[PDB]
Amino acid sequence: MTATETVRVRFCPSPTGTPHVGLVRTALFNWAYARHTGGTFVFRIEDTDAQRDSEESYLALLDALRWLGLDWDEGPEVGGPYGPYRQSQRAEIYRDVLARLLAAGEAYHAFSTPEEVEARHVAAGRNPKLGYDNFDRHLTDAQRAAYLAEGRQPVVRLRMPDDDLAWNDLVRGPVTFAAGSVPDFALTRASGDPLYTLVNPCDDALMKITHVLRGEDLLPSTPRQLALHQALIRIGVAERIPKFAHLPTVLGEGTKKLSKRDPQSNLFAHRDRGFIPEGLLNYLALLGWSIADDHDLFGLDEMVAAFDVADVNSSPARFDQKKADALNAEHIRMLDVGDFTVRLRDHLDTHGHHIALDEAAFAAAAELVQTRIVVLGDAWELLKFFNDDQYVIDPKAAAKELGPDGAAVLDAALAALTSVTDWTAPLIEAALKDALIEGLALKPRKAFSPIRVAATGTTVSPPLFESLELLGRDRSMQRLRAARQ
Ligand SMILES: [Cl-]
Repeated sequence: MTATETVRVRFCPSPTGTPHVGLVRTALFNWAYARHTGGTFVFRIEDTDAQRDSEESYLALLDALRWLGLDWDEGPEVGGPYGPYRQSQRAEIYRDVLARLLAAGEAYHAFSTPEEVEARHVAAGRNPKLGYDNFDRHLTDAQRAAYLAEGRQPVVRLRMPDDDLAWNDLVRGPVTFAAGSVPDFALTRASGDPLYTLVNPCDDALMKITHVLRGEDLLPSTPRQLALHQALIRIGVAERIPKFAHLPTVLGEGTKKLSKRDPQSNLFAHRDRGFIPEGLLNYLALLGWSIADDHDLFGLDEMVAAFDVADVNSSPARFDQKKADALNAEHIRMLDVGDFTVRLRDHLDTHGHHIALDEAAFAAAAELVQTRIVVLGDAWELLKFFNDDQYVIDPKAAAKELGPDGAAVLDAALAALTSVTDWTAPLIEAALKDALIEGLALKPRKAFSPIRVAATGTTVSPPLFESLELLGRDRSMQRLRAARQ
């Protein structure tokens, strides 16, 4: 349908707070569409507010993308032809643009106070809650000269065109704002500082962005942006207006956007719990898109191959922790055991949940639990019984399994285990089955539950015999002996 589009897309977050999963969804959609089409992914930091902005947040945005495996073609660290890529560094570019806009009559200096606007609404019998009145379009040279001579500091406003402001949204379809409905808008504050309304569309133009893919909560900015892009083409600064694609807002439990105050929106809360990049990328891909109607499990290469903005839906995109957890668990199970073992060791070690097993033993234990967890952190509760200072016999398990009958099972197993020549899972198994099954004719649940509770503290544990092997003879014997009291 048919030539591949020529694509330059951006991810343009503000460095305020922690990396919001809606915003990371938007990064991924941009990245996937670039990679699908052989296009360029531009990373721009929109840091024009010193009050809210922080270097901690900047570094965390870089870390978020790198951890997720989403590399950028132009942006911080890497550079590129249209830099610098932090807006805090492009002050001189914005001043030039403003100057050019002002000299073409695309933009003008405006001196009204909000109170003078309100008073003009009242005299004309207009709703005084309405906005800017375009009064300053029509200032005489003398009146303009006269405001400056009084020390008025103007703002720069853009002169809106007279026609409709409309585009065909790649996700939302046709959108139109009527001729005259949008007041001439401020591109600066009275200090001269440029506002989002200048810097965002200006850098999209200057960085030659072809497709703007962003959350649909920003849709209302688009007409103002269209106006500015048009002005920038007239003054020879840009060439083409980008296409726009507005992505479904990521919701929490109701109709409301998932909040930045809500810990579920924090990418790194998921990290800390033990999401892996492959899990979380798969999940975030499902927040407005879908590889197939018959399955939702996929990797990044599969997404790159399949992803087109034409297939983004505008249906409600609700964040569902259960689904995210389920996909993470599938992705965990897809890892090669060596990869998984290294990731799991590092996760536990770096969250002060060291497991008291040597490297090869821990690998063996990791192998045993790869199919039992939804997130890496869950392995602590499953494996901490290897740590003598964490082991505790659950009192309900004890009451049920460590009665006189179970006590009797331990007596037999303990004598069984002394005959085990080498302390390995098969010989442990054989000794205990010889004694408890072949010998005492016990039902397996009856033969083994007391030994599992004794050795692990609980009625559910990793494979019992393997677990006994890794605990070692001395520890296993000690626990079994104590369990009978
Ligand atoms: Cl969102």
